[PDB]
Amino acid sequence: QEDVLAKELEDVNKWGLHVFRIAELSGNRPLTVIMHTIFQERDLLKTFKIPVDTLITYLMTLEDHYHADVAYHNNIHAADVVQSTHVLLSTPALEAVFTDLEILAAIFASAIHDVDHPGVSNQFLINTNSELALMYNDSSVLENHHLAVGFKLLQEENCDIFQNLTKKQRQSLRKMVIDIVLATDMSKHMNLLADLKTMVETKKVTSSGVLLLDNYSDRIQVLQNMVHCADLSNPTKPLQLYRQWTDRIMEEFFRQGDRERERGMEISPMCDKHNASVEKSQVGFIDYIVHPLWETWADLVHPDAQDILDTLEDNREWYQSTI
Amino acid sequence: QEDVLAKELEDVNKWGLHVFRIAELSGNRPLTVIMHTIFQERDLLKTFKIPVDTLITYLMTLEDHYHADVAYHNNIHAADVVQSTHVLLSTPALEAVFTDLEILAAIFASAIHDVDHPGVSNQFLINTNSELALMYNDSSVLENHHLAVGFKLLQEENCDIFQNLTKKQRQSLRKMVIDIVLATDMSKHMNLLADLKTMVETKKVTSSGVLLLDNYSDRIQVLQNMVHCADLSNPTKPLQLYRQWTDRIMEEFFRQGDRERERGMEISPMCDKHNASVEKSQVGFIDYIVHPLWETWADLVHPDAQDILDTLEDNREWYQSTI
Ligand SMILES: CCn1c(=O)c2c(c3ccc(C)nc31)O[C@@](C)(C/C=N/O)C[C@H]2C=C(C)C
Ligand SMILES: CCn1c(=O)c2c(c3ccc(C)nc31)O[C@@](C)(C/C=N/O)C[C@H]2C=C(C)C
Ligand SMILES: [Mg+2]
Ligand SMILES: [Mg+2]
Ligand SMILES: [Zn+2]
Ligand SMILES: [Zn+2]
Repeated sequence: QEDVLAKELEDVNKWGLHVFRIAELSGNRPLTVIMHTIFQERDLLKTFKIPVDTLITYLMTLEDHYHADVAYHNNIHAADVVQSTHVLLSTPALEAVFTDLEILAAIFASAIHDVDHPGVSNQFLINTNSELALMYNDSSVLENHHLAVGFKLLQEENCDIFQNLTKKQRQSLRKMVIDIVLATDMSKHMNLLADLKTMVETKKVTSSGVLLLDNYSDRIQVLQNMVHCADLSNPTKPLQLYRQWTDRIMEEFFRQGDRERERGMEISPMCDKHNASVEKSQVGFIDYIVHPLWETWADLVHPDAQDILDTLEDNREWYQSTI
Repeated sequence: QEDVLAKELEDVNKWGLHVFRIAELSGNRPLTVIMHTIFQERDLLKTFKIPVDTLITYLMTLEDHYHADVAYHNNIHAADVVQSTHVLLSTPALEAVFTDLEILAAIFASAIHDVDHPGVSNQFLINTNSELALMYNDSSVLENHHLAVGFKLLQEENCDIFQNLTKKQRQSLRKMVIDIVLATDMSKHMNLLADLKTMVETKKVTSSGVLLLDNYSDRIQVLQNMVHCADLSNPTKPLQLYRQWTDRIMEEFFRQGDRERERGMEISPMCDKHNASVEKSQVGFIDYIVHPLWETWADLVHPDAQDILDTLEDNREWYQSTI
């Protein structure tokens, strides 16, 4: 009866999980069911003494603060970034290299990293003197808000899934989550990438193949770029998944650019439904953002990202052929 | 008494203005009367078409949101930092350097830079899981809040003192104000001081002897350090002023320390009234913070600030002599 959903969830460790089906089958609860699954799969419930009712309560409360009428930045994208991060943590070239806490931080960060997203960009909120941009002084406006909401919901009744962490564990986790989610701001992508390249060229490895990071500065930079890769992972997924992500982001962009066209603002790139090319935008997005980032990641974890980089370059070739 | 206040306000261009008298003589409105005086002095009402009653209404509303029951971080501190910034802007070595808009930004930023300060530090708000730390993700918690409140109050009835700036002017002013107030976070002090050192070491000057500032980065960095110097200027003031500031910061610190000892927290440095040394903390404050900063600033504007640095060194010696 649920074995449909339970059998899809069987793919939780595979790139290209059937996240849109899992959303439909779970009762529009992909974030809740996928997080629940991923915690079991790595046994985080018993490693950190999380009451299961408390996990589900938090997850469902969290998922509820993702906007169902926002086409891209909703609970499905959160579920997909969670699950993506989860695979990238299990890559050979990085195994047993992060704590149970650093693992908990990256996955919790992925889950909350877009919560309460209103469907419009940081630049839109800035230009419209929004209450959000006023609160956060125009700097990483959305990303600060996702964090603040993600942490605030822990205080709702029976939602504190970190109640049995030590207090310095809670402090360490809190800081890592903030560093990670703030890194999802696209205005930080360029410097985040140069730092990733830097680490790649001066990289160090073991005999079995596993990577050598000695200080927090470098390890959080990897977890940052990791969740950042998961956030920009849509063009690396199988094409039938990627295409649905393209429909959704463009719906959201167009729904934004309409509001910029009433208000009389410059319509943002790719948001003018009357002049944009959906396909050319994907090729540029791949050429200039996704492929530079994922090529560098693939080096860092070489061999491990080749099947992912493979799919990305196929998907790029296909989108180009539609032009 | 209005006569007497008006006489005291003739000293607005002088270091060591008696701000505490002006607080009494103005009916606890030092920030309003000093800001009004300064705007008249620099002719800012005409330059930016600021209606006088709009200015007064904003200043009065902003002053209200400083806590009258907080011994140091109140409207008197705000007026002192405004006035200190006003004098520092008038230094010969900077004549004709900054536009009217940059002058406006620095004075406005000084005015709002501590608004709604609750009398406890950033670390205290972080460690006690405050609503403020939660909103701002433990990063420049107060300084972000001071900015949010200061800009927010412009939208109250008849409070938008910037209503006649161009759009470009408001956008540029807003960014500068944020850059300046975020620089008052003491966690930024070392890097800001290191930058000011470098600038002094590589300093360039026009044929006029005035400091040469090519680009936003150098311009905003000087304005950042200027307001930061004014923020840390109490030990450079005549001793009867300095000593009352010491009484006020130590009272405010001790009360935070009481809250800390109550909660079973470690007491912050200088906040333990059973074990604090008021005199040694002022010597350590000067030696490790205020003199390294003011010595570098004096070098930047040499010789303009020699008398101010002499005073700091005399006051340092005086506090030292009391040990
Ligand atoms: C249409 C192309 N495109 C994007 O332009 C962006 C995508 C994105 C995600 C998926 C797809 C299919 N397409 C995307 O994502 C960003 C908004 C980041 C998303 N965060 O949730 C980053 C954004 C990129 C910028 C503003 C340079
Ligand atoms: C007791 C010595 N002392 C300080 O320690 C500090 C003062 C300060 C201001 C005046 C006097 C007399 N004394 C001060 O100011 C800061 C809190 C900044 C003030 N912002 O309003 C910075 C703070 C310094 C830190 C946390 C290293
Ligand atoms: Mg985001
Ligand atoms: Mg301050
Ligand atoms: Zn995202
Ligand atoms: Zn201050």
